[PDB]
Amino acid sequence: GSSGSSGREMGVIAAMRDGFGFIKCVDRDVRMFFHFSEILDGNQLHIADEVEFTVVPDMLSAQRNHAIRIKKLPKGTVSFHSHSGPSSG
Repeated sequence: GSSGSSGREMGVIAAMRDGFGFIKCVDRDVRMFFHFSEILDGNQLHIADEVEFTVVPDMLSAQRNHAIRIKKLPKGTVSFHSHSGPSSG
């Protein structure tokens, strides 16, 4: 409760590689490379798990956007129609 942080985006996990993963935004068609350090929020993410992050273009690197303090959102808050890709493999 020190600084005010507004403007958070939600997305579904597209990958959880051993060490990292991806978060497909509902509005954007690109993943958001994240680290297994912001998930400290408390929640074992999983394939297709809604999450909330502030994200920022940074100040020093004046570039790249990373998701900080990753908090898994409950079922109900997020929701959006998505397509499926039926094809073994």
